Amino acid sequence: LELTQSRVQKIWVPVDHRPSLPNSPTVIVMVGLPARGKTYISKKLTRYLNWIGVPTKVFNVGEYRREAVKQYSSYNFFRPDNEEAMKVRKQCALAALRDVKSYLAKEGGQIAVFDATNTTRERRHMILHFAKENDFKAFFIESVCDDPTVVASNIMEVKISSPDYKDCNSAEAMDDFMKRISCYEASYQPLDPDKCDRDLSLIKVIDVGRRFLVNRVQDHIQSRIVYYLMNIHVQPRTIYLCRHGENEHNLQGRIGGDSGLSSRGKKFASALSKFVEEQNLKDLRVWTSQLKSTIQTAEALRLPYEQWKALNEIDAGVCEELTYEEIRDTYPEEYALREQDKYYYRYPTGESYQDLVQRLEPVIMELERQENVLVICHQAVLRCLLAYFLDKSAEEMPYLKCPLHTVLKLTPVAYGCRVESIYLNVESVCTHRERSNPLMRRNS
Amino acid sequence: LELTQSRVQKIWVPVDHRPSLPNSPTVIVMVGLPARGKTYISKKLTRYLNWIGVPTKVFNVGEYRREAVKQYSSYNFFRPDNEEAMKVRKQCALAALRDVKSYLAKEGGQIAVFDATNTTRERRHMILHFAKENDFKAFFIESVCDDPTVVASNIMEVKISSPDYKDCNSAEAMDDFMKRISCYEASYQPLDPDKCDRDLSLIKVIDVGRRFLVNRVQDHIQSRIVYYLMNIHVQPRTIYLCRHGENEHNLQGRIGGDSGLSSRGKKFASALSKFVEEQNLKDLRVWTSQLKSTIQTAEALRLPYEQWKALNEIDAGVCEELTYEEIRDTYPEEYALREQDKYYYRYPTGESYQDLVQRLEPVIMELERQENVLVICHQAVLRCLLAYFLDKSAEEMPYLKCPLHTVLKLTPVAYGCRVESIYLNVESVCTHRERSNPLMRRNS
Ligand SMILES: Nc1ncnc2c1ncn2[C@@H]1O[C@H](COP(=O)(O)OP(=O)(O)O)[C@@H](O)[C@H]1O
Ligand SMILES: Nc1ncnc2c1ncn2[C@@H]1O[C@H](COP(=O)(O)OP(=O)(O)O)[C@@H](O)[C@H]1O
Ligand SMILES: *SC[C@H](NC(=O)CC[C@H](N)C(=O)O)C(=O)NCC(=O)O
Ligand SMILES: *SC[C@H](NC(=O)CC[C@H](N)C(=O)O)C(=O)NCC(=O)O
Ligand SMILES: O=P(O)(O)OC[C@H]1O[C@](O)(CO)[C@@H](O)[C@@H]1O
Ligand SMILES: O=P(O)(O)OC[C@H]1O[C@](O)(CO)[C@@H](O)[C@@H]1O
Repeated sequence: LELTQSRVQKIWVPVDHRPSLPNSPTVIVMVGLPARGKTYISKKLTRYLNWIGVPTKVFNVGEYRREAVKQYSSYNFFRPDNEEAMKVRKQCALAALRDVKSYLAKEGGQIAVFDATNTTRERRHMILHFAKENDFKAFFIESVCDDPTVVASNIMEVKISSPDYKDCNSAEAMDDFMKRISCYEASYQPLDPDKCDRDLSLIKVIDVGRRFLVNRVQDHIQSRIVYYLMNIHVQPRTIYLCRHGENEHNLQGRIGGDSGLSSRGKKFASALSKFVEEQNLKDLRVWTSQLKSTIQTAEALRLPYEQWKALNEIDAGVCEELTYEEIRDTYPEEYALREQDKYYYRYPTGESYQDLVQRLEPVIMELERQENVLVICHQAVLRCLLAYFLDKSAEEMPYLKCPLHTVLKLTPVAYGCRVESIYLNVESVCTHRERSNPLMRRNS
Repeated sequence: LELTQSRVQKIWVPVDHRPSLPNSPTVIVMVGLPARGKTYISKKLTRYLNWIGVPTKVFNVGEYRREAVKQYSSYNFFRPDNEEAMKVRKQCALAALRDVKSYLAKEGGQIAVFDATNTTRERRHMILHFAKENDFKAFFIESVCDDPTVVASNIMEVKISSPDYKDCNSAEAMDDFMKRISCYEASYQPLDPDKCDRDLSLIKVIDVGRRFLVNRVQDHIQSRIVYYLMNIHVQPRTIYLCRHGENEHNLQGRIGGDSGLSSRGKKFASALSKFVEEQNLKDLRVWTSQLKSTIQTAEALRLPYEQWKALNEIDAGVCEELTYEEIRDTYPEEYALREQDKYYYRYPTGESYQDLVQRLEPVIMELERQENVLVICHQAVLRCLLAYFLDKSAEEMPYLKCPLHTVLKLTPVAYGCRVESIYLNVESVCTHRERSNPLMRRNS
């Protein structure tokens, strides 16, 4: 009824004249033998939830273990008859759960990913008890895969080169790790939604996503997690990101708008076409925004492309078509507010980087399902997408560097994405702007 | 490179100077005993896919059967020893599949929902053969539920009042239908993803959504279907929709903008508050847009609410803040184009109803997961949402009637939504505008 508009995020809020006074968090429990992609799922899911704004953190019991033990000697550390190490392993689990408690009850976290094997009913029972007693929801993710080819390949890809094997050649690293896995085999009790685990909320991922069993999804975040797990795959592939060729507003320093390519932006577009041909890709999808400059760039390729409105550049609202010099002059306060809080700032009647993230989510979801893809887009859009793939925070996203006429080439390696930059050697202007009391204290 | 902007949808396209020259469709196969919600899933999924723009149609073999037989006498028609009727039933299935073929190969349909029991391997095999031979993808949805309470309740809710029982009282309708179900029991072969159905793409829905088994999702549309099935529920509930109280742009005939409530819009807001209290709901969620007028309306309720940017009113781009009389005067061609194709039309630098649908999809998905919800929104937004619940086409959506100060109350009944209108007796202006050669032929 009486409301004021917040100056940064442009949100209407009730005017509070007295500010002097005055949906449980969730633990995701990983389950499975070693080298089943538990840690891979932990990190990727966490990169997703963070980028869409649900604060999430991975608690990797193995890293608590390395912290406490220092150098790994061999699989003998994991024998079920190793009384002292079984004890230390338990201690690492319980220290991880203490931090889980602190994260969720004290540091404003919403999702805690408890990444360990959790292969016995007894250990899962204790985790349930800890969640109940603290009022957290529990959701279980079990990865099941007995294909020896996938296990072998997982070991080569992430295990022989982990810190546990700093000292090792490949063949013996592999040999140690195989025996380490067989340590857990005799006591492993897979999740059983028919009998014993009927009242648990869970997903079983089977044969790398070929099949899934889902029991009792409870809420908003749980059903998204399941949809996300069902749409990612481990096939190797490549993602290319770039901006439209230089346009005429770029030549004028003007933001937003819908102008066409300059003669350089056009020369870039032919360079992009030769570059793509030289990559020699089997099938390649091409995506653009609905703005003219990205579409003119894609036409030079002579490949089919799809236009997405969700890839249009951030909307500057009343500042569209203006230069930054015009904005500082006409809207000095809006100018200063954007520089102090560039992620959360919304242009009047336009958008923030925060809004851009929400709108790009379906683009990200579909990119997960594709193989080879080239995305021709815009400066602020490209920073968002890059923040997702490279795991950058919200505070750094609006400052990521993404110059004109340069392709960022992303390849899946280990637990994330390697980025490689290829500048296509066509000049263009620079659109990157770096991050930028006296009277308001006494002795005025 | 050389492109033109389409006048209605504002899409850049290559200029074609010679227009004189020049991802398989999918059959969804329903599977299950009678009264397992197959038809319910068929219709609801189809209402969803159509509203998000994937042309879909239900082929209900039972309706082919009623067409061909005329009056139903009893469950004896469904006996496996009824040689002549087994023949006619088969004929209805094959006539349905012919129409499926015509819909998908000839009428531009993309998804065909084949709604029948399909309870034997032999019948499913023939459907596979028909899909293969025509190059369609096949995806199976099996509903499994042996809770006698749910079956009984499903029969009371949709079967005793179906056309098959026009002639009948409740007890005997129920009795006939129970025996009809037991006709199919002996030969029923549930989908078996372990052995026989390992290479099929399928979802098994178990105990009304308590549990799911998912085998080999293949593509974009299949993974959305699964996510949609996992998020709807049959618990009874109520959805309320209305607009912000009247605002000052409403008093001026002006479109878009961010103005506050008039004194009437405020009187409506207290009326809404008393109305909500009189409904006596257990928990009620309240959603608004981020525009001031909806938020001022929600404050009068003194209940917690959530603001969604996706509920903001359609964006009129360069025409924001203008009256319709100013738009006709300054942009006569844009005015005329919008009147001739109101769904697909996009305001320059703004949106169409088509864009509004894409942006509201997450709102619809989340409404599916809720129980009691009140959505305070805007004229064009409210028509979109109402088109989804009431199954209206794209061509009618922009003309649906949704006056100020009136709540639309939606309740789940049978296979859809009943709508009830409650006007809260506060005057307001009217914002509804109805749908509106000579020189371009010779004898000029
Ligand atoms: N669902 C899955 N099943 C089996 N392997 C997977 C799965 N998802 C990812 N991977 C592979 O798992 C490997 C990483 O294993 P890691 O996450 O370190 O396993 P863990 O934590 O279970 O010991 C990567 O090679 C990745 O490709
Ligand atoms: N997954 C499900 N399992 C069981 N019943 C359901 C399911 N989904 C909806 N229903 C109920 O099914 C009833 C409608 O049955 P109907 O679709 O006519 O069944 P069928 O087509 O299998 O004969 C409705 O009462 C609805 O609430
Ligand atoms: S199902 C709960 C568990 N009980 C059993 O394992 C009995 C055998 C299985 N239930 C079965 O065959 O059905 C349980 O709590 N086990 C404790 C453990 O640590 O193994
Ligand atoms: S699995 C393919 C089917 N063969 C069988 O049913 C053999 C028995 C089961 N496979 C089993 O117990 O594993 C099949 O095609 N059956 C044809 C039918 O119409 O029943
Ligand atoms: O967030 P920033 O750095 O202002 O960059 C986004 C701007 O960059 C541009 O893409 C090019 O200058 C403008 O169209 C857009 O407003
Ligand atoms: O699609 P239509 O009928 O022009 O209605 C949408 C318009 O209605 C209003 O909500 C109220 O007039 C405007 O804010 C908006 O532009």
